[PDB]
Amino acid sequence: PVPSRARVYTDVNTHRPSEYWDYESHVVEWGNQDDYQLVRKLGRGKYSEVFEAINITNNEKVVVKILKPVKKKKIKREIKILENLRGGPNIITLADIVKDPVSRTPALVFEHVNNTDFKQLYQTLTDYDIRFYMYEILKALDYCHSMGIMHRDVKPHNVMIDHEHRKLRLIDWGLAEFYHPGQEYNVRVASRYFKGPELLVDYQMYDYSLDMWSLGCMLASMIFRKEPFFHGHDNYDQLVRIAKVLGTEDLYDYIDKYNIELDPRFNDILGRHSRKRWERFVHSENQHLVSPEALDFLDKLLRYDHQSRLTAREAMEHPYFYTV
Amino acid sequence: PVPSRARVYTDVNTHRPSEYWDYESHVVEWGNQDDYQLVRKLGRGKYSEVFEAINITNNEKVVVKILKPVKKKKIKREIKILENLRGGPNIITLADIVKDPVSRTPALVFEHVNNTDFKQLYQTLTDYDIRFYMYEILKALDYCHSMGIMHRDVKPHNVMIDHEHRKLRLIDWGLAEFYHPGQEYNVRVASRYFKGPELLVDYQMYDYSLDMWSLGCMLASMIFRKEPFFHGHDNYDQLVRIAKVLGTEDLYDYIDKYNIELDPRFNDILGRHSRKRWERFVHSENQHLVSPEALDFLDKLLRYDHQSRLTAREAMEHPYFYTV
Ligand SMILES: O=P(O)(O)O[C@H]1[C@H](OP(=O)(O)O)[C@@H](OP(=O)(O)O)[C@H](OP(=O)(O)O)[C@@H](OP(=O)(O)O)[C@H]1OP(=O)(O)O
Ligand SMILES: Nc1ncnc2c1ncn2[C@@H]1O[C@H](COP(=O)(O)OP(=O)(O)O)[C@@H](O)[C@H]1O
Ligand SMILES: Nc1ncnc2c1ncn2[C@@H]1O[C@H](COP(=O)(O)OP(=O)(O)O)[C@@H](O)[C@H]1O
Ligand SMILES: COc1ccccc1-c1ccc(CN)cc1Cl
Ligand SMILES: [Cl-]
Ligand SMILES: [Mg+2]
Ligand SMILES: [Mg+2]
Repeated sequence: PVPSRARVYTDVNTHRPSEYWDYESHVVEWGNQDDYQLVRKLGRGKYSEVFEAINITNNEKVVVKILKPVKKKKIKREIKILENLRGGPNIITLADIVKDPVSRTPALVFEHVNNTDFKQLYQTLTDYDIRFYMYEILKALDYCHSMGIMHRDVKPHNVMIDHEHRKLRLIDWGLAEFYHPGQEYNVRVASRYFKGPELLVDYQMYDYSLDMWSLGCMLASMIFRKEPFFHGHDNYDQLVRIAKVLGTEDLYDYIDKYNIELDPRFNDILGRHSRKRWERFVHSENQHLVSPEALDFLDKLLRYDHQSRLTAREAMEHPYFYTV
Repeated sequence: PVPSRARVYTDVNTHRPSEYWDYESHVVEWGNQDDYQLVRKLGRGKYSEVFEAINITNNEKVVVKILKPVKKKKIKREIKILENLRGGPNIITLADIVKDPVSRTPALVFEHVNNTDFKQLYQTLTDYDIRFYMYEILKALDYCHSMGIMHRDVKPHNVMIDHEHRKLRLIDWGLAEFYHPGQEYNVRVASRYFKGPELLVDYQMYDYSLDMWSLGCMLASMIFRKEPFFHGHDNYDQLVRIAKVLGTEDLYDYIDKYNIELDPRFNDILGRHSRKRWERFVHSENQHLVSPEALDFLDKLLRYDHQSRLTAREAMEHPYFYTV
């Protein structure tokens, strides 16, 4: 397969010392969980149990993500990445790294966010709200991309929104990774609906643009009121669901441009599909959220070719955000 | 001790939401320092290392103040105040807040000022130049005072003057504080020469008028060519240097009025002093910078009683500024 490199922030990690990007050598200092009293369960997940808590030393509400001890390299990478991004625009703030004395279970302590419900926002968000919140996510992505980090799990559940205070935080940095140009990464990242074509065709030399695909999936689901936009039932089907909108002609041009090898499992399910016009997804239910600007912006995000996709910084200059 | 409050802008912070002055809760968004390339060192305070720099995204000269990580509350207060005052007349403009990815060191980014040398100005400034620059500082003071902020470190080193373009900027807002009427403040603020009598007698319920005393010290050093005007060798000796000029009779009256208690360490050193006439400091070396209006203005700034001092707004109305 043909090699590939990011169009932006290509060498930001190469021009930094080992200590910045080397998470496996970085020393983590685990505090005492006794400084925090647990209140209520909030969420759950891929090897985690989130709780609301109070820091008993200053009476502040915090969130305690109690990690299910899986690969130690993974915990170290999340801690290193959160530590490197701490302070960044719309990035969840890691406040402490603690261990419960008895259980010895690793736990991460974050700033508390009053998360408005996915279904509650999906019903109340105006055309202005979409542009505003999309822009806020772009601040977070351009920032972590400038810091040489690919989030690799962009989706609505990993975006905490407090609509009342108009606050947005990009959370769940457990799959995030340092970008090193020419590196081959595991393609078993991101949630199925948000997986870029590069992960589905098993093209390992992917970059920050992966997150731009995932962001495109989110925008399409909001403006068209169709969640998820690309509804795959499995990883193989996921590509088919992409091809049914972007067409099979550009999919082959993409695989050919990078000399990728398809899985014999695909020919029997892929088929032949025409490219669809973005306006065909417009209906009475969503037309108040749709605009020519929105369709042009989406079309520039949802591209098979990961190099042809708008960068977070280019995305910030798009006419769709002029009203913000 | 008797309570006291400012004569102007007394309740400006009380009539504003918590967001405005609660710097400890305010969320700071740290950008990427990679947008800036460092050129050279400029200054080196007790709290920071100041560097000239280039913004590599637009080829603009900026100043990057690399904060030595001391109390986090202090950094937050400085940021919040700079953010609140951003745009004000003759106030240094905070352009960015960034952190170097590797060092994770907090740094503040300001507009660049071509600072003319303290000793170079002291030798070239005419009677007119003094009146002009004195007025520009007053604009900055009246502004931050109207915004409920006390600079608390007014002195020539924290005033940047670009004489060529006649530009003045009040910098170094790291000791600045929100004024809340009736609050007791730490008296270990300002530089020794510029400390108002209230700090020396350990009177904690001080206001904006502290900034007017410091300004008076600056004026006296310029018009009389004697830097510093009140040359204390320590914080106790500092009150003695003032009393040798203002006299010990008014000193005691001031102490009695607010019921302040003197430190047994002043007994042996204070002594008895007559009030000196301001014309006693006129000599051949400085007589071209002195005038009756200059002496009247100074006399109205250099008063023991912090409530009897001109406010920045009253000072602008003074006959000393009619030629400007
Ligand atoms: O005598 P001090 O109370 O200490 O303070 C200063 C200082 O004195 P020192 O540095 O010798 O301690 C000046 O000295 P420099 O810093 O310039 O070297 C000195 O000036 P000269 O060296 O010119 O004598 C000046 O005295 P003056 O301005 O009256 O000549 C004097 O100031 P005070 O009289 O205000 O204390
Ligand atoms: N800072 C936070 N504020 C509020 N809720 C949070 C926060 N972090 C996590 N949660 C809740 O926990 C859930 C899982 O958190 P996340 O970090 O995504 O863990 P996982 O990796 O298990 O998904 C989120 O969907 C959210 O409901
Ligand atoms: N905007 C600026 N333009 C030019 N020089 C500056 C500027 N800001 C700071 N400096 C230089 O840096 C020095 C120290 O800056 P300052 O804000 O006073 O820091 P500190 O509180 O650590 O003393 C100043 O005395 C001045 O020489
Ligand atoms: C005693 O100083 C002053 C008195 C009156 C007016 C201006 C100044 C002044 C302010 C800042 C700088 C720059 N370091 C230089 C000077 Cl001369
Ligand atoms: Cl200077
Ligand atoms: Mg400064
Ligand atoms: Mg300074």
